[PDB]
Amino acid sequence: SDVYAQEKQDFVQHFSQIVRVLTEEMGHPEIGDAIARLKEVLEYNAIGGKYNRGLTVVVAFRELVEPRKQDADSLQRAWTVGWCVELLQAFFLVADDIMDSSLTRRGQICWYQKPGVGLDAINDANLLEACIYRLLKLYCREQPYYLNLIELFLQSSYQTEIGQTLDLLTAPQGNVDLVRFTEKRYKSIVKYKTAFYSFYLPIAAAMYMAGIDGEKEHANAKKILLEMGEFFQIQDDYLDLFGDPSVTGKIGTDIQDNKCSWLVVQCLQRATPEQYQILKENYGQKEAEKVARVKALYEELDLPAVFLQYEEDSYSHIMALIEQYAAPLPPAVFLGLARKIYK
Amino acid sequence: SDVYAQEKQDFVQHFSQIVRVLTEEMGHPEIGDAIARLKEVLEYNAIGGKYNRGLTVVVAFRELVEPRKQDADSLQRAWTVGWCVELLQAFFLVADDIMDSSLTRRGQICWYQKPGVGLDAINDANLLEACIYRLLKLYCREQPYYLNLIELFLQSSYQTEIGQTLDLLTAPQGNVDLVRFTEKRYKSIVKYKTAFYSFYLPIAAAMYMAGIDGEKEHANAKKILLEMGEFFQIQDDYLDLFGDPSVTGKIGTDIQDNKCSWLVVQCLQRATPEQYQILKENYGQKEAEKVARVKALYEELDLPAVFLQYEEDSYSHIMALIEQYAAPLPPAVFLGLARKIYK
Ligand SMILES: Cc1ccc(-c2cc3c(N[C@@H](Cc4ccccc4)P(=O)(O)O)ncnc3s2)cc1Cl
Ligand SMILES: Cc1ccc(-c2cc3c(N[C@@H](Cc4ccccc4)P(=O)(O)O)ncnc3s2)cc1Cl
Ligand SMILES: Cc1ccc(-c2cc3c(N[C@@H](Cc4ccccc4)P(=O)(O)O)ncnc3s2)cc1Cl
Ligand SMILES: Cc1ccc(-c2cc3c(N[C@@H](Cc4ccccc4)P(=O)(O)O)ncnc3s2)cc1Cl
Repeated sequence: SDVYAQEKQDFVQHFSQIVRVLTEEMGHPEIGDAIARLKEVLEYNAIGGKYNRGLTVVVAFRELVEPRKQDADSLQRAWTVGWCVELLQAFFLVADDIMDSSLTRRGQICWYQKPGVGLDAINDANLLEACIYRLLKLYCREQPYYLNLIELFLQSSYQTEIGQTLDLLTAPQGNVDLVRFTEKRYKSIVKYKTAFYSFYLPIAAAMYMAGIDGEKEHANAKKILLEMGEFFQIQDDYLDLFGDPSVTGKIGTDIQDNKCSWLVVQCLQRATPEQYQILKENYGQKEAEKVARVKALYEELDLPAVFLQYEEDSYSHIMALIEQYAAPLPPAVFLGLARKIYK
Repeated sequence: SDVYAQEKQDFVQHFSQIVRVLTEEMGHPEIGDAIARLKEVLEYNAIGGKYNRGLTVVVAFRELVEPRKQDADSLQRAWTVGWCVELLQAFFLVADDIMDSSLTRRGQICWYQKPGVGLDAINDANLLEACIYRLLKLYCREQPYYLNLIELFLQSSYQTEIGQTLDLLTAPQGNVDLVRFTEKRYKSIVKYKTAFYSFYLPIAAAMYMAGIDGEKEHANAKKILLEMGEFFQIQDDYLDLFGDPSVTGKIGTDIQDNKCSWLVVQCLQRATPEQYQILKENYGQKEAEKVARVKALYEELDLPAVFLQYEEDSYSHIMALIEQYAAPLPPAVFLGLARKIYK
């Protein structure tokens, strides 16, 4: 019994309540059609993932709040904030999929590729962001942690946008970018692109909902959860190329799109001058033959083997960090995450 | 002496302070390059308009706050919130210009058309939105009206996104859309697309900064300022086609892009069955010959003459509304706006 698997059904049943509430703007019929589009956008975009971000809010809330203080209303609010993290994710996916020229995401066609959508998806993305603060207001405005949450969601959006900015600056389309594919850069991107919103946001949200706002207590959780995010994104980079797309649900574009991948960084640290030139001639181009040559060089440098060795050392390191920095929180908050992202 | 013309210089000099403060993330050098991109985005996007939104915050603040309560610090905060409205505008412009396939805006090439930008502009737009809440925090977090402002900016973003959603649903590319070009629809779009953020937001912001949070006092200002926004957008639609682009600064795309324009609505209300078919065969297509045929039909129905007659009746109506609903606020708050948007 994973604490996630158990709390999942109740979380998904709540979604209908989220949608019913964000569409009922019933005293405003003039915008009826727009609420219909909003409903379509949520059903397509916020559904069909494993929900691990939002569930993490709901799990962590159960582990942190004295069970006497778990009234039906307090639960609603945890389900909602969890959903708020999912909406945040759906905002970044919809928009990132346009920017990266993605085909597919979680097994179906990307929202912007659906006929009759295209660049209108920009506006659709923006609405998904809007919906967060509409829910925080409708469910948490009388709560003492309300402002803390609003500030947490916006700070998380700013840091992800900063991370996306680095990702894009490091990966100019059409140009040879290998010079700027460094470890220092790589760590910076993933810290800001992924780690803050995927790991810190959901735990931090639950922490606040439990009246734990201590600056040192948020610093210490952050110190664990950012390293968890670093490993997670390194695995996302690994699976972008070597994953099984009946599992990953998406096609890898990192080579064609010219991304500062963990893989390309590792490959640069190991290449002969000769191998550098294979990579230089083949990386960052839409041609299937050139993406194949890169995968072949990665496999010749046994990077999948280097990834397996990093997944080992990372697990040990992360565990040593939960020793150092979990207290006073139940270690189970952290361990439940580690269980979910190391197979 | 327009109260706007006078307060302008001081407002623009402040911009350098906005940029210095949002880039000084000086204890975070790893994201240096991203702050550089942020700086470029602000200089290109938030500069070269007439600033009327943001100035309206600063004017209204002077008219509403007892001059004893106008300390140097209280001014900084008014300049900042004003700038916050400008950043909001710059967010919607950058993104709307991608969606509408705009060439130019305020006399220069659209940000997304600049070589090496393209769809990365989506992320750039998102950062401009982020910057608002970064400034509200840095300048207003200790103020009693802080939450009121955060809620005001987000509500304004949601209503604009709803309005954009209606605009897009009413204007499907490739299809004949004349059926859905009604007055009821037209008014709904502009209320939500333009009026809330262009008129209500800046006055409402100043009102809050002056401790005026009364529900009836915000209802009454809103009642005036939304009708001002309706007229403003009807004039924006008129100038989209009949404007002087050394004045308007932008090329009109409303015909090619298939927009529920005031012009197309008025034209539909007046056409012979025959003229309907000219419009039906020529509206919503990229071909210069078909956009020319539409302008010719508009000119044959003396719509520019109908626009002049509406600009008359609107001015009278708006003035009768400031009679009814300005109190207890100085009428000058409202009149200063009317002066700025009727020539
Ligand atoms: C979460 C997690 C998931 C998978 C692993 C794996 C480790 C490993 C392995 N490790 C050897 C070392 C190794 C061998 C080949 C390639 C990389 C490392 P060992 O340390 O001698 O057991 N050899 C073959 N397959 C595997 S899978 C470790 C962890 Cl901590
Ligand atoms: C904060 C957070 C963010 C994302 C996740 C995800 C985990 C996961 C997954 N994990 C599987 C395990 C796993 C499979 C392959 C590689 C790594 C872990 P599970 O054990 O079925 O949950 N399999 C597919 N997609 C995802 S997304 C988990 C968390 Cl706690
Ligand atoms: C803010 C503002 C800006 C311009 C106008 C104009 C009105 C008008 C006009 N009005 C005539 C009526 C009219 C004539 C032709 C076309 C439309 C209306 P009138 O009422 O007899 O003076 N005839 C020619 N030119 C103009 S410009 C009115 C307003 Cl209150
Ligand atoms: C809330 C708000 C939003 C936008 C505006 C704008 C006004 C304006 C303008 N007005 C000129 C007058 C004018 C010119 C043509 C048509 C209408 C008014 P001005 O008198 O020089 O300020 N000329 C070009 N662009 C703009 S944008 C003003 C406000 Cl008080």
